[PDB]
Amino acid sequence: ITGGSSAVAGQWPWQVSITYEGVHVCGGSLVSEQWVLSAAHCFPSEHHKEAYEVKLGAHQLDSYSEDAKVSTLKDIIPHPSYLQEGSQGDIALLQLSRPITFSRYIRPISLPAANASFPNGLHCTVTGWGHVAPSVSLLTPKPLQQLEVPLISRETCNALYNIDAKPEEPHFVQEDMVCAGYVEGGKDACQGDSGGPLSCPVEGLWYLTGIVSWGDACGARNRPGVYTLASSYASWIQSKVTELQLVP
Ligand SMILES: [Cl-]
Ligand SMILES: [Cl-]
Repeated sequence: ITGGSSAVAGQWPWQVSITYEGVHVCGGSLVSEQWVLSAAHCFPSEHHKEAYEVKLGAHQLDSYSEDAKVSTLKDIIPHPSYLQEGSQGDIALLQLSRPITFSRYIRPISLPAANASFPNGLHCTVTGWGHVAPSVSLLTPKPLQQLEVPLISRETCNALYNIDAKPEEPHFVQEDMVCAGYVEGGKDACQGDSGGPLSCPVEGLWYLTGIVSWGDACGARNRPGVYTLASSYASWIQSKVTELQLVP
């Protein structure tokens, strides 16, 4: 996250770190005792499931915390519609090897209904442990970063992405996507933040409005972060979670 601030410990208790071979690659969101939502682009099919970990209840990644917990994965389920980079369906369900126990530091985020609408301009928050500036990693001990971002329609977002666009870097905000951020530079998600939550405040609660789909723009002008709408996958998520629910 560039142009944001350090969160306080436990402020975003659904935020997880996803590692591959011990290295943080993406964010994710805890949504139940055994499920994490992240982005499909974070999980190429050639990668081995057993090489991933999920770190929950963390604030400073490099600091020891008795409140943090680390898990492996039993399954990685990208949405079947996801094809190449940039395609619709950039969302994945990650099944933890064992269910975790909720705590004040480890809590699920509420999922929006299929028909839940979040209005243009709503001030949501994106969080993550990604770069704090282009090509510049968050320094040890790596406190979780947060940034307030107003929602931007996919239509406005597409027109912005077309300003000084390059054929070598194609972008299209799909029908299952929304944007959030600023027309001017300096405040957005960066490499390492993708897969993480866009958390929106509605009627006293917080909802997982979006999952960072394209978050590598890192504060470039006319490049607000692109997010997969969780509402577009409410039906699929409920189907998977219900069929695969564990014994209590
Ligand atoms: Cl569950
Ligand atoms: Cl459009």
